[PDB]
Amino acid sequence: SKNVVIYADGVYDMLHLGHMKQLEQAKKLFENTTLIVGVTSDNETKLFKGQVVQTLEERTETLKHIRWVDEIISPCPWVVTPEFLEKYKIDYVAHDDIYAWLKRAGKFKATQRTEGVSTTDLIVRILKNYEDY
Amino acid sequence: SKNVVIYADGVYDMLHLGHMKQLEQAKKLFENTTLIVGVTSDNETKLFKGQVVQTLEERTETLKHIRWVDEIISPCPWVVTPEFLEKYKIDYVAHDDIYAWLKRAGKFKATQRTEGVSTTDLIVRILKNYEDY
Repeated sequence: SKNVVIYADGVYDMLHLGHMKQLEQAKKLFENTTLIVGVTSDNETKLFKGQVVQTLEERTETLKHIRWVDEIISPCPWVVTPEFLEKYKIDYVAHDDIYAWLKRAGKFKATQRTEGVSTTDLIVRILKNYEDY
Repeated sequence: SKNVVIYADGVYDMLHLGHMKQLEQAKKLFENTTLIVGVTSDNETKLFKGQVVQTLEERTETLKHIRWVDEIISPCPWVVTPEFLEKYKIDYVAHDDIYAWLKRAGKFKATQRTEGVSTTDLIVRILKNYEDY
Protein backbone atom coordinates (compact mmCIF):
# COMPACT_ATOMS: atom_id res chain seq x y z
CA SER A 1 0.00 0.00 0.00
CA LYS A 2 1.03 3.60 -0.52
CA ASN A 3 2.99 5.59 2.04
CA VAL A 4 1.09 7.52 4.72
CA VAL A 5 2.69 10.49 6.49
CA ILE A 6 1.95 10.56 10.23
CA TYR A 7 2.75 13.48 12.55
CA ALA A 8 3.06 13.21 16.34
CA ASP A 9 4.37 15.85 18.70
CA GLY A 10 5.27 16.33 22.33
CA VAL A 11 7.92 17.36 24.82
CA TYR A 12 9.79 14.04 25.10
CA ASP A 13 11.53 15.11 28.29
CA MET A 14 13.45 12.27 29.98
CA LEU A 15 12.40 9.91 27.19
CA HIS A 16 10.93 6.72 28.58
CA LEU A 17 9.15 3.54 27.55
CA GLY A 18 5.78 5.30 27.48
CA HIS A 19 7.00 7.75 24.85
CA MET A 20 8.51 4.93 22.89
CA LYS A 21 5.30 2.88 22.89
CA GLN A 22 3.28 5.89 21.76
CA LEU A 23 5.73 6.57 18.92
CA GLU A 24 5.57 2.90 17.91
CA GLN A 25 1.77 3.09 17.84
CA ALA A 26 1.84 6.18 15.63
CA LYS A 27 4.38 4.55 13.29
CA LYS A 28 2.18 1.45 12.93
CA LEU A 29 -1.15 3.19 12.31
CA PHE A 30 -0.79 2.02 8.68
CA GLU A 31 1.23 -0.62 6.84
CA ASN A 32 3.60 1.87 5.19
CA THR A 33 4.25 5.16 6.97
CA THR A 34 6.65 7.99 7.46
CA LEU A 35 6.52 9.10 11.10
CA ILE A 36 7.41 12.76 11.65
CA VAL A 37 7.89 13.78 15.29
CA GLY A 38 7.64 17.40 16.44
CA VAL A 39 9.58 18.39 19.56
CA THR A 40 8.20 21.40 21.42
CA SER A 41 10.37 24.40 22.18
CA ASP A 42 11.81 25.07 25.63
CA ASN A 43 10.17 28.50 25.92
CA GLU A 44 6.68 27.47 24.82
CA THR A 45 6.60 24.24 26.82
CA LYS A 46 7.65 26.03 30.00
CA LEU A 47 5.24 28.91 29.44
CA PHE A 48 2.16 26.91 28.40
CA LYS A 49 2.57 23.43 29.89
CA GLY A 50 5.15 23.03 32.64
CA GLN A 51 8.68 22.27 33.68
CA VAL A 52 11.17 20.59 31.38
CA VAL A 53 14.60 19.41 32.47
CA GLN A 54 16.23 18.71 29.09
CA THR A 55 16.83 21.31 26.42
CA LEU A 56 15.25 21.13 22.98
CA GLU A 57 18.57 19.93 21.60
CA GLU A 58 18.90 17.21 24.25
CA ARG A 59 15.33 15.99 23.80
CA THR A 60 15.78 15.94 20.03
CA GLU A 61 19.12 14.14 20.14
CA THR A 62 17.69 11.34 22.27
CA LEU A 63 14.66 10.95 19.97
CA LYS A 64 16.86 10.34 16.92
CA HIS A 65 17.88 6.96 18.41
CA ILE A 66 14.30 5.62 18.43
CA ARG A 67 13.70 3.21 15.57
CA TRP A 68 10.13 4.42 14.85
CA VAL A 69 11.19 8.03 14.19
CA ASP A 70 11.67 8.83 10.51
CA GLU A 71 11.87 12.63 10.65
CA ILE A 72 11.99 15.21 13.41
CA ILE A 73 10.80 18.81 13.34
CA SER A 74 12.72 20.53 16.12
CA PRO A 75 11.35 22.87 17.36
CA CYS A 76 7.84 22.22 16.21
CA PRO A 77 4.99 24.72 16.40
CA TRP A 78 3.12 24.79 19.68
CA VAL A 79 -0.22 24.68 17.80
CA VAL A 80 -0.80 22.50 14.74
CA THR A 81 -2.40 24.35 11.81
CA PRO A 82 -3.84 23.11 8.50
CA GLU A 83 -1.12 25.06 6.71
CA PHE A 84 1.47 23.06 8.65
CA LEU A 85 -0.07 19.78 7.50
CA GLU A 86 -0.04 21.03 3.92
CA LYS A 87 3.58 22.24 4.19
CA TYR A 88 4.93 18.89 5.42
CA LYS A 89 2.43 16.78 3.42
CA ILE A 90 1.08 15.21 6.60
CA ASP A 91 -1.85 12.85 6.14
CA TYR A 92 -2.75 12.18 9.79
CA VAL A 93 -1.90 13.57 13.21
CA ALA A 94 -1.42 10.88 15.88
CA HIS A 95 -2.80 12.37 19.08
CA ASP A 96 -3.71 11.26 22.60
CA ASP A 97 -12.12 21.00 21.47
CA ILE A 98 -9.15 22.79 19.88
CA TYR A 99 -8.59 19.63 17.80
CA ALA A 100 -12.10 19.57 16.34
CA TRP A 101 -10.77 20.75 12.96
CA LEU A 102 -8.44 17.74 12.77
CA LYS A 103 -11.35 15.38 13.46
CA ARG A 104 -13.61 17.09 10.90
CA ALA A 105 -10.81 16.69 8.34
CA GLY A 106 -10.47 12.95 9.02
CA LYS A 107 -6.87 13.55 10.12
CA PHE A 108 -7.10 12.67 13.85
CA LYS A 109 -5.77 9.25 14.87
CA ALA A 110 -5.83 8.40 18.56
CA THR A 111 -2.83 6.97 20.35
CA GLN A 112 -2.62 5.94 23.99
CA ARG A 113 -0.42 6.96 26.91
CA THR A 114 1.01 4.20 29.09
CA GLU A 115 0.80 4.74 32.85
CA GLY A 116 3.47 3.81 35.38
CA VAL A 117 6.47 3.58 33.04
CA SER A 118 7.92 7.07 33.22
CA THR A 119 11.40 8.16 34.19
CA THR A 120 10.17 9.86 37.33
CA ASP A 121 8.36 6.61 38.21
CA LEU A 122 11.77 4.91 38.20
CA ILE A 123 13.18 7.48 40.63
CA VAL A 124 10.18 6.98 42.93
CA ARG A 125 11.04 3.28 42.87
CA ILE A 126 14.63 4.12 43.90
CA LEU A 127 13.41 6.27 46.78
CA LYS A 128 11.19 3.48 48.10
CA ASN A 129 14.30 1.59 49.21
CA TYR A 130 14.62 4.18 52.01
CA GLU A 131 12.05 3.59 54.70
CA ASP A 132 10.31 6.50 56.40
CA TYR A 133 11.28 5.01 59.78
CA SER B 1 31.03 -5.47 2.07
CA LYS B 2 29.99 -8.61 3.91
CA ASN B 3 28.01 -8.55 7.14
CA VAL B 4 29.87 -8.37 10.45
CA VAL B 5 28.25 -9.59 13.68
CA ILE B 6 28.96 -7.29 16.65
CA TYR B 7 28.13 -8.12 20.28
CA ALA B 8 27.79 -5.54 23.05
CA ASP B 9 26.45 -6.12 26.54
CA GLY B 10 25.52 -4.23 29.66
CA VAL B 11 22.85 -3.47 32.23
CA TYR B 12 20.99 -0.72 30.35
CA ASP B 13 19.21 0.44 33.49
CA MET B 14 17.29 3.70 33.01
CA LEU B 15 18.37 3.80 29.37
CA HIS B 16 19.84 7.16 28.46
CA LEU B 17 21.64 9.00 25.69
CA GLY B 18 25.00 7.59 26.76
CA HIS B 19 23.80 4.03 26.24
CA MET B 20 22.31 5.00 22.93
CA LYS B 21 25.52 6.61 21.68
CA GLN B 22 27.55 3.56 22.70
CA LEU B 23 25.12 1.25 20.89
CA GLU B 24 25.29 3.48 17.80
CA GLN B 25 29.09 3.29 17.90
CA ALA B 26 29.04 -0.50 18.11
CA LYS B 27 26.52 -0.70 15.25
CA LYS B 28 28.73 1.49 13.04
CA LEU B 29 32.06 -0.24 13.68
CA PHE B 30 31.74 -1.61 10.11
CA GLU B 31 29.74 -0.70 7.00
CA ASN B 32 27.38 -3.68 7.26
CA THR B 33 26.71 -5.14 10.70
CA THR B 34 24.29 -7.04 12.84
CA LEU B 35 24.38 -5.62 16.37
CA ILE B 36 23.48 -8.14 19.08
CA VAL B 37 22.96 -6.66 22.55
CA GLY B 38 23.20 -8.76 25.72
CA VAL B 39 21.23 -7.58 28.76
CA THR B 40 22.58 -8.75 32.10
CA SER B 41 20.40 -10.63 34.56
CA ASP B 42 18.93 -9.00 37.65
CA ASN B 43 20.55 -11.48 40.04
CA GLU B 44 24.06 -11.35 38.57
CA THR B 45 24.12 -7.58 38.11
CA LYS B 46 23.04 -6.99 41.69
CA LEU B 47 25.45 -9.58 43.08
CA PHE B 48 28.54 -8.67 41.05
CA LYS B 49 28.13 -5.02 40.02
CA GLY B 50 25.54 -3.00 41.90
CA GLN B 51 22.00 -1.76 42.20
CA VAL B 52 19.53 -1.90 39.34
CA VAL B 53 16.09 -0.30 39.42
CA GLN B 54 14.50 -1.88 36.33
CA THR B 55 13.91 -5.58 35.87
CA LEU B 56 15.52 -7.59 33.10
CA GLU B 57 12.22 -7.52 31.23
CA GLU B 58 11.88 -3.75 31.59
CA ARG B 59 15.45 -3.07 30.51
CA THR B 60 15.04 -5.40 27.54
CA GLU B 61 11.70 -3.93 26.46
CA THR B 62 13.11 -0.41 26.38
CA LEU B 63 16.17 -1.54 24.38
CA LYS B 64 13.99 -2.98 21.60
CA HIS B 65 12.97 0.58 20.63
CA ILE B 66 16.56 1.65 19.84
CA ARG B 67 17.19 1.74 16.11
CA TRP B 68 20.76 0.36 16.33
CA VAL B 69 19.70 -2.87 18.06
CA ASP B 70 19.24 -5.80 15.70
CA GLU B 71 19.03 -8.68 18.19
CA ILE B 72 18.88 -8.96 21.95
CA ILE B 73 20.06 -11.80 24.16
CA SER B 74 18.11 -11.41 27.39
CA PRO B 75 19.46 -12.46 29.84
CA CYS B 76 22.99 -12.65 28.56
CA PRO B 77 25.83 -14.48 30.29
CA TRP B 78 27.67 -12.48 32.92
CA VAL B 79 31.03 -13.56 31.41
CA VAL B 80 31.64 -13.77 27.66
CA THR B 81 33.25 -17.05 26.55
CA PRO B 82 34.73 -18.15 23.20
CA GLU B 83 32.01 -20.80 23.01
CA PHE B 84 29.41 -18.03 23.24
CA LEU B 85 30.98 -16.19 20.31
CA GLU B 86 30.97 -19.41 18.30
CA LYS B 87 27.35 -20.19 19.24
CA TYR B 88 26.00 -16.81 18.09
CA LYS B 89 28.52 -16.42 15.23
CA ILE B 90 29.85 -13.19 16.74
CA ASP B 91 32.79 -11.63 14.92
CA TYR B 92 33.66 -8.82 17.36
CA VAL B 93 32.77 -7.76 20.89
CA ALA B 94 32.28 -4.00 21.28
CA HIS B 95 33.63 -3.15 24.72
CA ASP B 96 34.51 -0.08 26.77
CA ASP B 97 42.91 -8.36 32.06
CA ILE B 98 39.94 -10.75 31.92
CA TYR B 99 39.41 -9.60 28.32
CA ALA B 100 42.93 -10.45 27.17
CA TRP B 101 41.63 -13.49 25.26
CA LEU B 102 39.31 -11.27 23.21
CA LYS B 103 42.21 -8.99 22.29
CA ARG B 104 44.49 -11.92 21.39
CA ALA B 105 41.72 -13.22 19.12
CA GLY B 106 41.38 -9.89 17.30
CA LYS B 107 37.77 -9.67 18.51
CA PHE B 108 37.98 -6.65 20.86
CA LYS B 109 36.64 -3.35 19.51
CA ALA B 110 36.68 -0.38 21.85
CA THR B 111 33.67 1.85 22.33
CA GLN B 112 33.43 4.93 24.52
CA ARG B 113 31.20 5.97 27.41
CA THR B 114 29.76 9.48 27.36
CA GLU B 115 29.94 11.41 30.64
CA GLY B 116 27.25 13.71 32.00
CA VAL B 117 24.27 12.42 30.01
CA SER B 118 22.81 9.81 32.33
CA THR B 119 19.31 9.55 33.74
CA THR B 120 20.51 10.20 37.26
CA ASP B 121 22.32 13.28 35.92
CA LEU B 122 18.92 14.60 34.83
CA ILE B 123 17.49 14.12 38.32
CA VAL B 124 20.46 15.95 39.82
CA ARG B 125 19.62 18.80 37.45
CA ILE B 126 16.02 18.78 38.75
CA LEU B 127 17.20 18.90 42.35
CA LYS B 128 19.42 21.91 41.65
CA ASN B 129 16.31 24.08 41.31
CA TYR B 130 15.95 23.81 45.11
CA GLU B 131 18.51 25.96 46.86
CA ASP B 132 20.22 24.76 50.02
CA TYR B 133 19.23 28.04 51.72
